[PDB]
Amino acid sequence: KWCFRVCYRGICYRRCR
Repeated sequence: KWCFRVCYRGICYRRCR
């Protein structure tokens, strides 16, 4: 896929890339 708005541990990645 491409867009993946998810967080990891203590970082939230809103970017689609």
